[PDB]
Amino acid sequence: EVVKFMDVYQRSYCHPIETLVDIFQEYPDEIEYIFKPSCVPLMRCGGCCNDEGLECVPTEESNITMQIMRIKPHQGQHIGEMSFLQHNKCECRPK
Amino acid sequence: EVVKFMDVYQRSYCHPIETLVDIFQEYPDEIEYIFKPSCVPLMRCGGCCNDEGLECVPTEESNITMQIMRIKPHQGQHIGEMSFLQHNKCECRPK
Ligand SMILES: *[C@@H]1O[C@H](CO[C@@H]2O[C@@H](C)[C@@H](O)[C@@H](O)[C@@H]2O)[C@@H](O[C@@H]2O[C@H](CO)[C@@H](O[C@@H]3O[C@H](CO[C@H]4O[C@H](CO)[C@@H](O)[C@H](O)[C@@H]4O)[C@@H](O)[C@H](O[C@H]4O[C@H](CO)[C@@H](O)[C@H](O)[C@@H]4O)[C@@H]3O)[C@H](O)[C@H]2NC(C)=O)[C@H](O)[C@H]1NC(C)=O
Ligand SMILES: *[C@@H]1O[C@H](CO[C@@H]2O[C@@H](C)[C@@H](O)[C@@H](O)[C@@H]2O)[C@@H](O[C@@H]2O[C@H](CO)[C@@H](O[C@@H]3O[C@H](CO[C@H]4O[C@H](CO)[C@@H](O)[C@H](O)[C@@H]4O)[C@@H](O)[C@H](O[C@H]4O[C@H](CO)[C@@H](O)[C@H](O)[C@@H]4O)[C@@H]3O)[C@H](O)[C@H]2NC(C)=O)[C@H](O)[C@H]1NC(C)=O
Repeated sequence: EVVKFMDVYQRSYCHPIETLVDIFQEYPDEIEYIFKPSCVPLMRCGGCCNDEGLECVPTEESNITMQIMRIKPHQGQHIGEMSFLQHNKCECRPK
Repeated sequence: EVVKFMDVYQRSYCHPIETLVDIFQEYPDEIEYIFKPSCVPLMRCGGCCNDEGLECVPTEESNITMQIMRIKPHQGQHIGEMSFLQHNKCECRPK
């Protein structure tokens, strides 16, 4: 029934969380294509540091490549590869 | 190396995602205690519907109870149980 404190505390603490990002936020200069899916799951830092002096920030990043469908209205659809930034490691660091 | 389209498409599609929420957003009337952890992991609907006419919304919800530390500055700390709303099922429904 009840989630124990140690489990809550660990699961909430700053780390990379699977985060759903709109592709246009990552590719805001795209003006020719619609994408499917319109969002992608990326690991990005989040959670809490329990210290107003610290913020959760990435300390290691990398790209992940995904197949995404690009649609040109009434002209066709194609699968292409697009890379997105992910966070591999996060830490609570002084603001 | 490359995440295949079917995998991207399924993982991004509307469903409950573990989401880190500040406890004061859920308990905005709290004026006496600091909480540790300051945020909690809750399943909440998110992701995409790939249709401008649809939005991802919860269709079934429940509470989850977690042990959270409440701190009264310089007067002590105690573990208490606090419930949070989670989303069990999500669907893409007409806006
Ligand atoms: C993740 O992958 C990125 C490449 O991804 C591919 O290409 C993109 C466009 C998509 O198609 C994707 O689907 C592909 O898989 C890769 O990007 C590289 O990022 C670095 C920065 O981290 C860029 O170097 C810096 O460029 C800027 C200027 O940026 C503009 O101009 C360049 C052309 O020169 C373009 O290529 C850019 O995209 C922008 O249009 C410079 O200002 C900067 O110099 C300054 O910063 C460095 C420190 O980083 C200092 O040492 C310098 O002295 C300056 O202070 C860099 O030169 C690089 O251009 C970019 N490449 C490409 C092809 O876009 C990224 O690195 C990958 N990340 C990881 C973690 O692997
Ligand atoms: C999840 O758990 C909730 C209870 O959680 C516990 O209590 C809270 C405060 C924390 O301490 C937590 O850690 C505990 O574990 C449970 O909450 C219940 O929610 C329902 C609504 O879903 C409430 O009923 C509605 O009340 C409102 C008025 O709300 C205020 O007044 C009441 C006092 O009457 C308080 O109890 C509230 O908290 C607010 O201060 C009414 O307007 C409403 O009537 C209208 O809506 C219904 C349809 O829902 C119609 O049929 C009516 O005719 C009206 O149109 C309801 O009466 C209930 O008060 C609240 N209980 C408590 C103890 O707060 C929640 O239901 C749980 N969720 C699930 C999915 O299980």
